[PDB]
Amino acid sequence: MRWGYTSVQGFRDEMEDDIVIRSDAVDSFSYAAVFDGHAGSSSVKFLREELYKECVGALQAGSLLNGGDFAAIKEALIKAFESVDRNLLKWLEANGDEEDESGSTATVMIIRNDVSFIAHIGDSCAVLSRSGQIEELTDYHRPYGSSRAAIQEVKRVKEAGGWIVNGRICGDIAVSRAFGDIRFKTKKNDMLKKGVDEGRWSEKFVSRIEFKGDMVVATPDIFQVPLTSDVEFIILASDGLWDYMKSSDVVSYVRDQLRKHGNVQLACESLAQVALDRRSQDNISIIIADLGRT
Amino acid sequence: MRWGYTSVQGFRDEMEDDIVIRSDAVDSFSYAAVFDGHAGSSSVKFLREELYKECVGALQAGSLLNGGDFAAIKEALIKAFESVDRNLLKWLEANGDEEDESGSTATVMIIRNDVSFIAHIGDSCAVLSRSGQIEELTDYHRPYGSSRAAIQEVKRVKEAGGWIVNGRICGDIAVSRAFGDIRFKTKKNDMLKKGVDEGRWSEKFVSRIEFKGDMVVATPDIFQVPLTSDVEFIILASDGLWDYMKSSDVVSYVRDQLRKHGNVQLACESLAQVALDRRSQDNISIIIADLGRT
Ligand SMILES: [Mn+2]
Ligand SMILES: [Mn+2]
Ligand SMILES: [Mn+2]
Ligand SMILES: [Mn+2]
Repeated sequence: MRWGYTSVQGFRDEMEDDIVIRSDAVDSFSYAAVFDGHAGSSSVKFLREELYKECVGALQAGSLLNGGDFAAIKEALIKAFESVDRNLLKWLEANGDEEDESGSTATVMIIRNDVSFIAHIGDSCAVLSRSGQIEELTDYHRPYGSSRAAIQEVKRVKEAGGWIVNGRICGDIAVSRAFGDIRFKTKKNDMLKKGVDEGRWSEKFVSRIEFKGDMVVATPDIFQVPLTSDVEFIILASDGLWDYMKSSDVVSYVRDQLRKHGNVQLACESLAQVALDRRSQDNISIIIADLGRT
Repeated sequence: MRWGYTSVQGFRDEMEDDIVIRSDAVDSFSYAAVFDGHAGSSSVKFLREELYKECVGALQAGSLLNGGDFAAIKEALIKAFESVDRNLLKWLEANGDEEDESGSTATVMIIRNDVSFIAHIGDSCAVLSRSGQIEELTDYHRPYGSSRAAIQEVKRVKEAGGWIVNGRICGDIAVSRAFGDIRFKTKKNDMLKKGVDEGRWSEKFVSRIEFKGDMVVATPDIFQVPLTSDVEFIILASDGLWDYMKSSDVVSYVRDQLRKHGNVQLACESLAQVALDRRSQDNISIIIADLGRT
């Protein structure tokens, strides 16, 4: 397979997306990741190296990619995400500037040759084309909406003692899973107190709050995707694409580009420009795995 | 570019070679290494991630992040090797210890876009083909031979107070640069005492020895090679290949393989078989970078 990738600032005043594509030829695997940072870049910077190291370390301990055990691979990937977040929060606490209020979502794909695994938190999305037809692979982690996934996130956020207004946890964050975001995790009580001093809430209001767990978590959903001959390409992208283009349209567009010139990098660059043409207001990051089939 | 690799035990009763190939598509960077361990695998095991981590770190530190002059890259690679060795020596002592007399040679290729760097200690070898002709990229670090490099190694080993018998420092080690080998570095006076206790040499003989520096060092030679279109492929391999096949024959063989079927992995596998056919008695490891020219 071949990679196409692009990651551009677009119309935003800062670039907080990043992409990683790394391969181990000896162990026949690749790692691709889209990170969509928010409220600064410190979390993305941390992830850009730390997350690969931890995921690969976890998969190599016991040769998990080789022995075909999904449950074991899922366990390892979740543990890796959670470990990285714990270390990120420590880093944020020790290098804090507070607010360093940064965080990042993450959509990761590991491929080893016939199978791929997706590990996902947040609001980027991964999809594939199977015999011309789109299949969406990930679910958004949003504290609103009508999907089963949405209902479950709202349930979790509320059980943690959080509240939601206008689709935002504590009227603040509109994604319910992410790396970083320490004020919704280990520093949530300080958050409340800061809110009182700032005039967001009343002392009376915050005195009534009881937290039982983190409102935002870094625990990923893991998906197994066998790379059967009918799987033509896979796209990982940030919401700078998906918020501005229907996913079926994205897949059809990439299909057409590849038919036109067979060049996945060119296809990827063209797609990003189409997002901008459709007035995308966000950073845009896109990774396409062209599997050289159809 | 495409990678071919093979790493086989051959007729040895243990496998002490290893290979690493890691690529980063977004930064157009890759790292490839051949390690030939001796007297155990502990040094190779350490180097497998530790040398990579240190080299990648170094080449992204400070200004190097934007390229850098050759002198600065050379200094960074040398310091990285030397740092890794210091940490390896500490390690060998703190873990599992004695007699851990392990060590390892290392030949590393880093590709940063259109330029390659070779960083080398020991007696693996790297070569390239330019328009069908061989160019050797590395010198053997052996305390024997007639080459200029050989003369230099012998001179350094003697200045440090070492002596050489039958191609071997203190009748023991047959390479003059390597990772690990603590008994030729920080524990050399203890080596002498040990030799006395074990009957290897007299107390009188050792009393006259005065060490001024390490006999074996981890300081690499660094070479820069522009990756122009006439550079067809680059081969890194352990001496299990080179001791049994002329280097010009290796290059011709690989050229003929690629011309015939265009498959670098098959070329690599076939080459290793030729080494076995030529009565190689050692572990054999080979990495071929096929740069994809006509
Ligand atoms: Mn963002
Ligand atoms: Mn975004
Ligand atoms: Mn060996
Ligand atoms: Mn050898």
